[PDB]
Amino acid sequence: KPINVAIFGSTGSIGTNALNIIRECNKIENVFNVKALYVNKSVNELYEQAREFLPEYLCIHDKSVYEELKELVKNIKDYKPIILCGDEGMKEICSSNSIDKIVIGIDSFQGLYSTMYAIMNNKIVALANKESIVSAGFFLKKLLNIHKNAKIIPVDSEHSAIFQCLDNNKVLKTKCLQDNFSKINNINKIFLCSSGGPFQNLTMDELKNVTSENALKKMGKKITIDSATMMNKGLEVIETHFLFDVDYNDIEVIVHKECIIHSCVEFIDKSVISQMYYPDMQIPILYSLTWPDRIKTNLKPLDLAQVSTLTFHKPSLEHFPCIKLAYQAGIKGNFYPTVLNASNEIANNLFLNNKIKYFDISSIISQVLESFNSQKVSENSEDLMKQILQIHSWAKDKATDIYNKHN
Amino acid sequence: KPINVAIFGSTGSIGTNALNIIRECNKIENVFNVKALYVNKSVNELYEQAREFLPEYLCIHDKSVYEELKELVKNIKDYKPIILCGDEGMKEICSSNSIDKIVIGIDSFQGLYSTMYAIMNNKIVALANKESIVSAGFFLKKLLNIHKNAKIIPVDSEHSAIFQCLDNNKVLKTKCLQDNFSKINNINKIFLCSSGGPFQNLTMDELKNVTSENALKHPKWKMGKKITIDSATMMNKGLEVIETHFLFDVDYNDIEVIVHKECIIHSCVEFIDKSVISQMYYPDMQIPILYSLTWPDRIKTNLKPLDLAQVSTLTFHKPSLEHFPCIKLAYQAGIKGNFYPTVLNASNEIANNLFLNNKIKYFDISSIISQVLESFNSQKVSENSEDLMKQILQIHSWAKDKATDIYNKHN
Ligand SMILES: O=C(CC[C@@H](c1ccccc1)P(=O)(O)O)N(O)CCCCCc1ccccc1
Ligand SMILES: O=C(CC[C@@H](c1ccccc1)P(=O)(O)O)N(O)CCCCCc1ccccc1
Ligand SMILES: [Ca+2]
Ligand SMILES: [Ca+2]
Ligand SMILES: [Ca+2]
Ligand SMILES: [Mn+2]
Ligand SMILES: [Mn+2]
Repeated sequence: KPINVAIFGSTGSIGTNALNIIRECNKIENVFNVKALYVNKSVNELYEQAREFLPEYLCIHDKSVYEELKELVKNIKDYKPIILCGDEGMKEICSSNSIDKIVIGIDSFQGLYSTMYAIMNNKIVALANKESIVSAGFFLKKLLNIHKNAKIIPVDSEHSAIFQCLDNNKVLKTKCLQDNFSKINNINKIFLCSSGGPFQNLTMDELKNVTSENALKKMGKKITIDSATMMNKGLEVIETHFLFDVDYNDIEVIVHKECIIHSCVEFIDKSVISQMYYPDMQIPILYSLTWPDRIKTNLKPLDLAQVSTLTFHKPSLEHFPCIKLAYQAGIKGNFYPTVLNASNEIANNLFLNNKIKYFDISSIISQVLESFNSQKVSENSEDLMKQILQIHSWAKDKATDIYNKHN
Repeated sequence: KPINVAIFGSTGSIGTNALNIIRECNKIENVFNVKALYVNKSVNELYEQAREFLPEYLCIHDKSVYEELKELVKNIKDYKPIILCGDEGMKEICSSNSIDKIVIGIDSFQGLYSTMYAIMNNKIVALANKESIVSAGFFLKKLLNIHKNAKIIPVDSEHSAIFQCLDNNKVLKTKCLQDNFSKINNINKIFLCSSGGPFQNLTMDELKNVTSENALKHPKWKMGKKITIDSATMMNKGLEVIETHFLFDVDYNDIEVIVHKECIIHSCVEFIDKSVISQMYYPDMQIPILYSLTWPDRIKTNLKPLDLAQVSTLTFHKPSLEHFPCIKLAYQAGIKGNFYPTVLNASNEIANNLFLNNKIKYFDISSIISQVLESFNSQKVSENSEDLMKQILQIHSWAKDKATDIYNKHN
């Protein structure tokens, strides 16, 4: 019977890629029902998407465009959706028995809260939002132990790759973010592939003076800066640890400039399995919705002969010290990942806005990490989410204070 | 608790690699019990293996060294194995309730017959003998339909790779050589990787001149003579295309040969969503063998971890069919079906050996094979399993004789 889907952040990158692959797949046979759309504040696009997909639920976060939305939707003949607003609408969608799978394609607070409510409702959650895993991994783990039928399915491309390499007869004995995931799946080590970003050929003296322009000039600005500093991969290392329970000494970052091998899993016998395709978000999103099955697509087949050459090299931790900081934070454990994520949000934005230099990014983050003290990890879910929010806010303030002191 | 294993061809490449990985895996826990070792005629080597592993059963095919084996084994104290010979010995081993899984590391008739008996006794058959599959594919499918608990698990490195790339949640719902395997596993296409052999970069003028010594000498990877010649002509890959078809029920138009000269990626599967999964490692027989014996599980090894950064570069290209016409012949034979794969295999056996022995030139190999294929007239497929085996053997013998006759004439 159908796959019933809600998209949170439907006008974002994840959201439109999801709707694209759904639409295309549905042309081949009707497998997907788009039951709910949720957007922040693109009331117009949401209306356009509603025309096409006609979900039972519409929701917009911003109350200031709530009335407008309702007014635009009247124009659609033969259509009486449930139209909702804000956090309250979010919760209603997540509690709907008609929804099976929820795509989280929003970031930050909205991202963690929708994820939380989707888990509390025992749904399958297709999560792209790595910062929520890095920052609030312990909270997600606890929730997933309370809500036994909820599952997080990874959509971040490298993590999708890893997941796609597994035997689902073993996956089904566990789930992502569970202790012992790697043990049950016989995983030994992970090769986490990277584009390497724009600065792999730059000397230290060149990196000293690179600018945000040099990094941007195709994805969002924040992830683009993180790809430039390789803090994206550093966050993706922590994401791997949490999703798959792989030790940090068994995660290896490898620079694969062609971006065809998306990542690789070494099993305990030392056999390596990898997932490969053109650089792509459609397959990761689609697999999150079809797992543990696959369905036909009309995607272009990989032409391995035409690709011709694949290359792999080790990243320099001197040139990309954000990688080292991510490992350090993850190995220290506790809430150090929360602090890393929060301090990077500030340092990334400073650099983006030409306030600091490349090596200042890692300097600031390092100084924030050094000032944090491990805290007792709460057993209680509500207390734990509070600790994470408090630490997150502290680390942002601290990063800002270190910036302002030097400046 | 322990997996009880028989090894057919224990002193060949597959056999020696099997006992090496088994030994390592057995260091602490009793993971495997080596219950039976069989060889064709290497009686001295089998004795030495018997000393170490002390299997319940020993068997030599060559009855002329049966007495020598019994006399060597009397040297081993507090050991009273069952010592057998010939096809009767093969049959007794395959029939033993004390055996769970059988590694077939022997070729030609002994490979086919041991495979057959192993299936007829509902065993797990870890099959490295690709020629059995090419020659007797439909017969094996029929036997596997009769003996419902038997399984063929592939050991040929590329086929092991394909198998590993599949999702075992689907694999467990079917089995190799079963109709609908590719549908159940959501397979779209196979990239069947090849080393490309020693002659991959030769011009046509250069290639006309090659000899067996050129194929055999300073080889990157040292293997048996027959397979080394087939790697050189890429008939090995042609056989492996047919092997892929039969193991995985993949259509010939959905099997693509790719020359990957680094031999790290061992083969790839494209699923119906166009996602591709590959299996990679150093060139290696230990993981394929081990996985055939542990599937659907994996166990710890102390093999060297792949260092992808050190490998640094992986390359892919399409082989030239003008330079490697054996590939074309294999596809043609497979697509024709019937007993054309049997004929391809038998004629190649002859042509390979003529070239090995310096009696014909490189392009004469494919010429002879093609002439035998064109000579063969399709036959009604026997419905009875025993009739079908007898038909296969008749056609195999005919094709070898026809190849020899062609050589004799143009000579
Ligand atoms: O984390 C990421 C972005 C950062 C990593 C990266 C960058 C570039 C290619 C591959 C990977 P990084 O290794 O530099 O840190 N992904 O998961 C890539 C997803 C999108 C790739 C395809 C696509 C579709 C549309 C626009 C643009 C791209
Ligand atoms: O069919 C084959 C041999 C032919 C193919 C080949 C040749 C060379 C490397 C890889 C592949 P082909 O592509 O040229 O036809 N395999 O499956 C060989 C796999 C294990 C080779 C490594 C090894 C381990 C132990 C002893 C000796 C060697
Ligand atoms: Ca004798
Ligand atoms: Ca698998
Ligand atoms: Ca097809
Ligand atoms: Mn990513
Ligand atoms: Mn092979």
